[PDB]
Amino acid sequence: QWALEDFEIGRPLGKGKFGNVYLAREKQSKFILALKVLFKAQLEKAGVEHQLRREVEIQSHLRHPNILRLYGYFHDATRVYLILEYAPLGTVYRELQKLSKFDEQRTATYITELANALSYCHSKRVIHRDIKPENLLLGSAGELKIADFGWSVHAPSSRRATLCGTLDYLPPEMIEGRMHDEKVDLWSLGVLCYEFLVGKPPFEANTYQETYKRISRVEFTFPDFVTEGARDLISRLLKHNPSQRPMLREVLEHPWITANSSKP
Ligand SMILES: Nc1ncnc2c1ncn2[C@@H]1O[C@H](COP(=O)(O)OP(=O)(O)OP(=O)(O)O)[C@@H](O)[C@H]1O
Ligand SMILES: O=C(O)c1cc(-c2cccc(Br)c2)nc2ccccc12
Ligand SMILES: [Mg+2]
Repeated sequence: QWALEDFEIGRPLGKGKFGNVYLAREKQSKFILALKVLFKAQLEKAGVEHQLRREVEIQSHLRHPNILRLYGYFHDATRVYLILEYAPLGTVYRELQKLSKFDEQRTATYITELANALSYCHSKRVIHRDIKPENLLLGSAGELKIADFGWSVHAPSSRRATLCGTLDYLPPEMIEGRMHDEKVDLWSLGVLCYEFLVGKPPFEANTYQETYKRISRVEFTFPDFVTEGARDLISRLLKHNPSQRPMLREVLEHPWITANSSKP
């Protein structure tokens, strides 16, 4: 249905592991979008051609405002292109670099948006598994938008791919290879909530190795400026036992969320 010759390419919007993402416009309609280009060679070598295929299948069938739209795809002899909705305010990663840390209002708001989009996903039994500030995009109204469904799967699940990124967001059961379900996303939600208020994820280290330890032991400590209500929500999400983590309603109605989150 599509080829490259229908789009005017522009500035690179960003980069991740397998190829750049580019601002682009559809010549006929004048639609602005983001084009995610992946090189086939690299997807063959790293053994992740399936991840990309699911990325496309899961994501195309998802309609919620706090989730990035995939409108389609096409491929060349050497490259795969995904036609994405374009997030003009960039990433939550960049915002965190500018501002160092977020206030409780911004945090509780982002968390709210997150939980909602996760509620939606978990209602179709879909787990994201890669909730990272680099994949949380900001739309024109400043609203959060989950991107990157490369790692997303149908729950429950086991890991059949060597996660070779930072483990900062991953809970114990997923690094330990052990099975897992939608509870994985609630652990990630607490790491984010920590990182937003503190700036840095709560198990950061100069090695993957120590990061593993700290995760499996659940060793985090809060700076003095984190308030009781924030501490309670974070402590409630970062439990080793996935069964003991709350439901997404319990997040949404948590006192600290309701008092700081700015709903529509
Ligand atoms: N729709 C978009 N709007 C603006 N910027 C984007 C958009 N999509 C991606 N980017 C930029 O491109 C970067 C990498 O994109 P993305 O996470 O989709 O690719 P990836 O991590 O390499 O994919 P995957 O983890 O599925 O293999 C993002 O972190 C962001 O900075
Ligand atoms: O050579 C191919 O035909 C090929 C095709 C695709 C492909 C084609 C259409 C949609 C998607 Br998602 C992926 N992915 C690859 C990923 C890795 C290597 C090759 C491929
Ligand atoms: Mg990414």
